[PDB]
Amino acid sequence: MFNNEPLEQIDKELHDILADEEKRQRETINLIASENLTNGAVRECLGNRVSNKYSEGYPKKRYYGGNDFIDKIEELCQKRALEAFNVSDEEWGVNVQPLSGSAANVQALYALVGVKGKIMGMHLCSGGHLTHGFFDEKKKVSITSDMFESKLYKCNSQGYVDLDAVREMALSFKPKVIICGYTSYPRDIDYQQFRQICDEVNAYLFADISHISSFVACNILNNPFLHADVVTTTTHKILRGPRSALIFFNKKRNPGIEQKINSAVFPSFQGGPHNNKIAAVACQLKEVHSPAFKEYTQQVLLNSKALAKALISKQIDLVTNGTDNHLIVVDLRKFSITGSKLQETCNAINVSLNKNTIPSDVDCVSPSGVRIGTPAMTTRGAKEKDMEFIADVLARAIKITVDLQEQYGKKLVDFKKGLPGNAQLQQLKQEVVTWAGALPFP
Amino acid sequence: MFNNEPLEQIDKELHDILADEEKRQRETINLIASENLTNGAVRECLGNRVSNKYSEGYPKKRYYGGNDFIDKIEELCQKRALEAFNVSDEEWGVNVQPLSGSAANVQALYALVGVKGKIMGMHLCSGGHLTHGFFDEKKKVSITSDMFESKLYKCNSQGYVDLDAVREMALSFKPKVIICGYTSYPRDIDYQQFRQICDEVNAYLFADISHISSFVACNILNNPFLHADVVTTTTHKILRGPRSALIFFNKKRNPGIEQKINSAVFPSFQGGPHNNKIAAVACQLKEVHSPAFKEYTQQVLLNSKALAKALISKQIDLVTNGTDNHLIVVDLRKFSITGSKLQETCNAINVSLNKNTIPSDVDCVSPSGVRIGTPAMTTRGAKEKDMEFIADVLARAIKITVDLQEQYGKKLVDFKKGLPGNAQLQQLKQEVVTWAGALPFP
Ligand SMILES: Nc1nc(=O)c2c([nH]1)NC[C@@H](CNc1ccc(C(=O)N[C@@H](CCC(=O)O)C(=O)O)cc1)N2C=O
Ligand SMILES: Nc1nc(=O)c2c([nH]1)NC[C@@H](CNc1ccc(C(=O)N[C@@H](CCC(=O)O)C(=O)O)cc1)N2C=O
Ligand SMILES: Cc1ncc(COP(=O)(O)O)c(/C=N/[C@H](CO)C(=O)O)c1O
Ligand SMILES: Cc1ncc(COP(=O)(O)O)c(/C=N/[C@H](CO)C(=O)O)c1O
Repeated sequence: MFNNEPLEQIDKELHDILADEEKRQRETINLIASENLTNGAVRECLGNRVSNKYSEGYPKKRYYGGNDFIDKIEELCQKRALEAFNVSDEEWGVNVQPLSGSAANVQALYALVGVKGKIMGMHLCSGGHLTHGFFDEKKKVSITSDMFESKLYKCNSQGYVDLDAVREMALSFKPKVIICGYTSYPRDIDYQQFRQICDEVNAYLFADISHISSFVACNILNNPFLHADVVTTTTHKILRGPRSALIFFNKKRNPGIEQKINSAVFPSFQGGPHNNKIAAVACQLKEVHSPAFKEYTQQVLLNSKALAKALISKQIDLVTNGTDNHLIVVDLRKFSITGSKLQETCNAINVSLNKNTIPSDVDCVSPSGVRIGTPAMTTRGAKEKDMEFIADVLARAIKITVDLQEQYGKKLVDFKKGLPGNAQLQQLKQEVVTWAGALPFP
Repeated sequence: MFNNEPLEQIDKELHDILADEEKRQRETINLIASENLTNGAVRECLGNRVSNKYSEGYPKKRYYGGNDFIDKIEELCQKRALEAFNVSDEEWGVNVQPLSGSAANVQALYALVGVKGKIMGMHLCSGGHLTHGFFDEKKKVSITSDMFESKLYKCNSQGYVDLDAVREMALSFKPKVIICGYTSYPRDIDYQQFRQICDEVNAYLFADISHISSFVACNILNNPFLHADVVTTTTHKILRGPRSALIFFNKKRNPGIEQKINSAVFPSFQGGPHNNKIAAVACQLKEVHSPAFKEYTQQVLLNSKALAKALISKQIDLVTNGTDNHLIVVDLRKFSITGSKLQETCNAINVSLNKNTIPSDVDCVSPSGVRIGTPAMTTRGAKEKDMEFIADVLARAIKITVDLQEQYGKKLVDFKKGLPGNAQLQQLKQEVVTWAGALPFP
């Protein structure tokens, strides 16, 4: 007693918008540092009937029965997760149920500290995520600043983590968790030196490696698994999985943390897991361990270095003046434009990037930089030589943005008015569309 | 550089388990009250490339650009959501971003009362959900009892919500939200008298209709939109959608709640929305508005009724002595067996049901009932006449459970030893598999 017509027939209205979305993705130079492209195998898992199943609880400890094939999927995924990040299932455990990166962080923080518990994180403006305790003067913006008491450290004016201020604050504030690992941070992290500040005050070390997850798995960047109590990561960014999250916990360093994490996830926060997500993760985590994926990650860095170098060669400033990972933050001050404007200009051009704060910005509205990353374009097959073109396209957009601001003014409202019917943008979009539209596309 | 070979070659290990799970699903009589079976179109949406897109924020108000087609998809989804539940653009808003029912409830409750705020919900053992404020002696089990301050009202010894208890508590405890709408409750709800109680103490009325959502939409049961400030529903149970949830809010009654709810979801709690989920909901919400789906919902009630009557005809007792909805709770006392044991017995025969507490039960562990529900079997095409067979299978299972208890004792670990290689269970399983395996299967 069901309609089994294909999506096209059953709901043409929506099949259209989706088909449109697919073409936009196909014809864009996507520089969103947190985006990637899932392969057909992952998306078979996300669309699998395994999501009909309620599986509240953990494997071999389910509330309901008929969960034996589910138990095996969840177990394969915890296993593939632990080898992916090159840790022994005797020292580390992992929860594979958190529905997103933000849920994992909240859950793990609650587990470690509880309501009213004290936490430290990097400010959003300096590159921290919302779930790292973010708030401003007039609002507890993230639950992590409301159900917890949070304090936010900054980067120094060169755009680096000011470790000494981290300490000036950690001794003053005496938190139970210090978070590092970031949303928009162009450099590798000194986890060892985070591990020493933690000890000095008896706090847990929380590492959120969602942006750099692949670099950790492939031993290209510092391993936080050597110093951290808890490591979280989304599965959908540089990792190239579905939209989901992982919590890892060091049991050798804190036994009985396993129960704390497992129970904070369920039944404290979530109900039944999304089993199609877990299936999709298992699928990608296999791929993560394969040497063809270390190859991919290596290309992400090569492309990122090549892009940074090419951008500097055309006299564009980058925060910290380069990158160790997959992302660059462009400092636009010398051109007297905002990141807000360049985001709009690149939109008109089928280039996805987003505005970013820079250390000298005293506000998230109208910031003076943009964030770019290479994971998505690398997936599409772009090699180091193609970064020249992307750099070319960005500088060209920067100049047009300068031009249009001179013609229409510095007001965001006014500025945007210049964008439609601009001959140069239309010529540039077509270059973009023609190069993008023909790149390998999963 | 990506691997685009089918799931079958890329990861053959996982495809095997998944194909296994599919067969279990097809060869099972699924009486789990909260389960359903999605059609192929819903699952095309879940596996669509639209989940590559980061969309933090709301429609017309995104942080990133390139979000025009995602904006369209979300707006479509809100619209169908307001349509399906027969509410107006101007009286009701909806947020379609929550990832699951448990997230929607936590998010909505926080929006209404904030940290340390007061809530009243139905105790889990009486049929309320974890996120309705659940705790016990030893632990604040759900975040909804630790983030907030909660009190739990019970059903009477007859299995009905004790409105007198509800009013008496609401007056002594002075809460700001009273939740109704339940996880395991076989009767319709008197929202009118909940609305009345909420007024006497200046409290919000919160209705979680996840189990009955289709009855509310189709005008089969009492309409909570007439009285409630907030209605939540999961999209994946009787509604037959993907795993996700909806928060409805009555603006016309609480101006300024649209903002309080919308910002609770993002950026208080969630990050980027899962766009494949939103698309799938859209796809299913269209279907919900069709009168063919009203037909399906009606079959769900008819079957439920017929199953209740058939069970009674074989001298099986039901809590409240019947059902108004899609679900029955069996009271097993007259047979001196637990629901825990019957669950085990039914697992052996490819019948999914779950143990349930009855009013006389003094704890979640080793309860005296089982909950059965009809939406999944209805999806597969079973009619009123087939309920006789289901009822006969359960009666036969109840009897075998009595025998095995007599042969092996009352300890659950002992009991299970009876199950494998029992001539009767193997005969019964084969009857189940023969009849189930051949029913329509989306
Ligand atoms: N480094 C970084 N961290 C993040 O968490 C993050 C990024 N970047 N990039 C996009 C951004 C979007 N998130 C947000 C969310 C809220 C505010 C904020 O300042 N909150 C105000 C809104 C300002 C206003 O409109 O008045 C608020 O009161 O909610 C800023 C960015 N985001 C990923 O999520
Ligand atoms: N009415 C109802 N509400 C629900 O939320 C619900 C059902 N039924 N049926 C299945 C059940 C599974 N949920 C749970 C979760 C936790 C406990 C519980 O008592 N938690 C203790 C365990 C202590 C013990 O076992 O002695 C804990 O400390 O975690 C019970 C049922 N579930 C859907 O979620
Ligand atoms: C370190 C970290 N933790 C958690 C999340 C949030 O994970 P969810 O989106 O909830 O799965 C992110 C993502 N951040 C922004 C997207 O807002 C991005 O990079 O663009 C993150 O960078
Ligand atoms: C009234 C209500 N609200 C929320 C949820 C939680 O929905 P999530 O699992 O978080 O999408 C449920 C579901 N409950 C159990 C399974 O958890 C079930 O019935 O079997 C529910 O009945």
